[PDB]
Amino acid sequence: SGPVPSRARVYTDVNTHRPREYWDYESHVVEWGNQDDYQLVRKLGRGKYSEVFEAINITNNEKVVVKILKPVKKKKIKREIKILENLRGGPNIITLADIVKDPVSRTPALVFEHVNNTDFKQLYQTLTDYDIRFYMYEILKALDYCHSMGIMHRDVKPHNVMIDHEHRKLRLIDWGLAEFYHPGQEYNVRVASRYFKGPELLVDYQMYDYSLDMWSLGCMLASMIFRKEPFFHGHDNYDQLVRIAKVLGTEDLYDYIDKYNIELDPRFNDILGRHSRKRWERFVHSENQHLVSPEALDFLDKLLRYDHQSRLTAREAMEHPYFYTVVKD
Ligand SMILES: O=C(O)[C@@H]1O[C@@H](O[C@H]2[C@H](O)[C@@H](NS(=O)(=O)O)[C@@H](O[C@H]3[C@H](O)[C@@H](OS(=O)(=O)O)[C@H](O[C@H]4[C@H](O)[C@@H](NS(=O)(=O)O)[C@@H](O[C@H]5[C@H](O)[C@@H](OS(=O)(=O)O)[C@H](O)O[C@H]5C(=O)O)O[C@@H]4COS(=O)(=O)O)O[C@H]3C(=O)O)O[C@@H]2COS(=O)(=O)O)[C@H](OS(=O)(=O)O)[C@@H](O)[C@@H]1O
Ligand SMILES: O=C(O)c1cccnc1
Repeated sequence: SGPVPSRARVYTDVNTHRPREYWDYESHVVEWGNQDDYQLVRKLGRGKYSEVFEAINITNNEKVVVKILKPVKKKKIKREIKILENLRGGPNIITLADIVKDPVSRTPALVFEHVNNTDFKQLYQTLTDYDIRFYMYEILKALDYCHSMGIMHRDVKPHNVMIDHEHRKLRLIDWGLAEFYHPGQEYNVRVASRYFKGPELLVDYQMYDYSLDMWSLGCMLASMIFRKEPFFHGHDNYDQLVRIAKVLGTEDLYDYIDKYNIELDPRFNDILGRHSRKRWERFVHSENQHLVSPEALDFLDKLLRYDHQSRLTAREAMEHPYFYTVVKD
């Protein structure tokens, strides 16, 4: 009767072995810093849930970024704080330096280590082959770390990667959609940005895991090596699945639906069509061919798979031959 369950194949039980305090973010007691330490310099942007400012720590003259959380569903604030505290110090994870109560909004303001207000979307269509491999490896360090800590990011996309290209440093940011992975839990499918949403989300399969982030990463990789922004260019969440099926084929999609006993939304019957998988060479052309190698195509092929259980994990991805040419350390 209805969809059958799924588990992560790695890091399945990390939260079950933790003290309740690790993952029970609703019970977390925020420790507050001194709002007087920070002076706002200029507004950088405004999300659905926050406003972000360049700021200065007056106590040491060091630049920081301040993210003032909007009203929001209040539970989501403690979730982001606890995740950021749990991950602090991990490889390529943005560092939460402080949490203060903003005097004007009267809401929490997260103070982050300074990063150059340059996100990966500004650079990722201009990198050399070597730099694509280098920065993909850096992103994978962050994803394996958070997955190993029981956390899925759920919003991997170029705007959530901050890059200091002069210093060859990268940080994975915006943990406001991240969640703790609990085996057998059903999650909200209204996560990730349209072009980066995994098939599990698009077919309304709720028992997903860390492997969602590996699909999103694959969408970023495909966009970079093929110079196609985005790779899967859906006009809405339904057409998004059709765009995927035009590349990966409908037979493997129906096999995925069949395996997890998913009831596909009947609105797909008139739009999905019948498609065969395309060989990845179809996307290679004179402008992108210097970014494509057998290793890049084999790696991408193992990320962009309908069945979330079949995708490479972050650690398996770091083992791939695509990264043999990247200098380690
Ligand atoms: O100039 C640019 O830089 C732009 O870059 C790319 O767009 C990025 C946005 O700039 C960025 N905005 S943010 O202010 O920095 O955060 C961010 O967009 C996300 C925002 O939340 C929002 O974008 S907005 O322009 O600020 O309005 C938009 O949110 C969508 C949700 O994704 C969508 N969720 S769903 O799962 O598809 O259903 C839905 O939310 C509705 C839903 O019912 C409920 O939300 S929930 O959280 O899923 O539960 C809730 O009820 O709210 C609903 C709602 O608000 O409508 O729709 C909203 C609204 O979207 S829309 O109607 O304006 O289309 O998209 C978010 C997102 O992550 O996409 O990030 C994007 C992407 O960054 S990137 O992938 O790195 O590029 C764009 O460039 S490109 O994508 O064309 O290549 C472009 O907009 C621009 O070029
Ligand atoms: O995590 C965030 O939302 C963030 C972190 C650093 C810079 N800007 C945003």
